[PDB]
Amino acid sequence: RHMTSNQKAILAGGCFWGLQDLIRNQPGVVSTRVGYSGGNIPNATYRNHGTHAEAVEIIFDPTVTDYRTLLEFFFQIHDPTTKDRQGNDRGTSYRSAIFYFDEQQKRIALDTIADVEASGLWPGKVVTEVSPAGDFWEAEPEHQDYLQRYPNGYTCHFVRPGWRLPRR
Repeated sequence: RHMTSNQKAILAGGCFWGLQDLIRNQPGVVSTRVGYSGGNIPNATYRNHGTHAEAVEIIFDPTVTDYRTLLEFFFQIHDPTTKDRQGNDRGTSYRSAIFYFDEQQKRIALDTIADVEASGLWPGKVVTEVSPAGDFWEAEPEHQDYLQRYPNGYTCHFVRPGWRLPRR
């Protein structure tokens, strides 16, 4: 409806509790929710989500932050070099993915991955999936805002200050 309408991203990078808890406090992030996306079956749940990834849908204000900045933070908080695993969480549920809503997001995602790789600062090849966004199945209430409600809960996400691009 206008040039600076809020924009949306869906990112997957492991256990969704940790990904949400870090992203939610980023500048320009208006709202977040966790869920299941990128897979096959409809009406996905924690117990039954097939090939879906645990993911975070992010609504953001493009005059306060931008898609590139959010992706740079994403690559700073999860290890994007492990296939179908994040830390000790193993399986396709935990894979690294960027689900793009438009061609610009696709291009920015690929450009960001190229810069990450060229930096040599990350531990290996980036294995992040870049795929068009589809259905996003909102997770159950108990998984929403989990580390806000239970701050000593499990997480293996954290900021790596050295996983940073000085320039693009």
